Amino acid sequence: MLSGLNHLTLAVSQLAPSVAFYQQLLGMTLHARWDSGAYLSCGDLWLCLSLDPQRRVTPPEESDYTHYAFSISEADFASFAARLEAAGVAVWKLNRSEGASHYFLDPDGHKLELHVGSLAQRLAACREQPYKGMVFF
Amino acid sequence: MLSGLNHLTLAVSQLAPSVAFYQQLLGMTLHARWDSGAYLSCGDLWLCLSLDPQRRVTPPEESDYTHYAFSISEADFASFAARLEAAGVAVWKLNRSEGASHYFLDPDGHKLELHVGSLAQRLAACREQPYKGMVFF
Ligand SMILES: CCNC(=O)CSc1nnc(C(C)C)o1
Ligand SMILES: [Mn+2]
Ligand SMILES: [Mn+2]
Repeated sequence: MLSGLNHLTLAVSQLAPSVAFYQQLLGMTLHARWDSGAYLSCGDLWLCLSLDPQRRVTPPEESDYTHYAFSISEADFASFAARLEAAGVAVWKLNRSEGASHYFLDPDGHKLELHVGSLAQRLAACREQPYKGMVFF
Repeated sequence: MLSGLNHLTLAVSQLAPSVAFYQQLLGMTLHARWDSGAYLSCGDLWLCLSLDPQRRVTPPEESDYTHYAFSISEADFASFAARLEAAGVAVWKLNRSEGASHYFLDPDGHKLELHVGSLAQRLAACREQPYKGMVFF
């Protein structure tokens, strides 16, 4: 039986700028780094950054919709998003199709998101404003 | 302040086989489905499958090391790996690290892993046998 996400591993092209992005800019906790990677946590999430010569800096129009959303409180959401904007962090999406979200890119173009709300809250919102053809189980 | 992973969204080329893989083969709970996606849970993980015509069925040699690991107990690991093997699910890597790991591909080539063990367990092993250049914080 699978019980959740054990870890998220992101391939990165340049380790130090990626560590700085996740630790300094996003505020995650850095636990260890080595010549080819780093381990961070964000709450319960174990994030691994893995130096990969295959990773390319990818513009958002070249990648699919696969993305990683991080939880933030309603009280903190807007000022965190505005700080990322003021820091020049690139974006990839503007239309809020899944609630209160801010869509931004990491240095390699990994698609990230700040989101306010749980799955239960999103299901409740969708009952009122459902996506086309939506069925609830 | 970011408090954890809010959700993981995977772009999928065909919704029905992806729902079958995550719900039926991998045992995740299907909460909702609409014409262009689905919401599932796996423990605390909120997973979204998003139908995306830009998703390519991608051979593992053509994607980088970015991957998504799910937690499973040691006791359940071998029978779950055998289930994936019976279903013909391809493996993209052999395990050479601490903690059991099974590295397998989803229908679109998303790189997945079953892993036994926490960040704390990994850090303890690393303290005893540090990787090249390893620093702790
Ligand atoms: C399947 C259950 N997992 C999730 O809903 C992850 S997002 C999530 N979980 N708690 C929260 C807070 C905003 C209350 O947000
Ligand atoms: Mn999202
Ligand atoms: Mn892994």
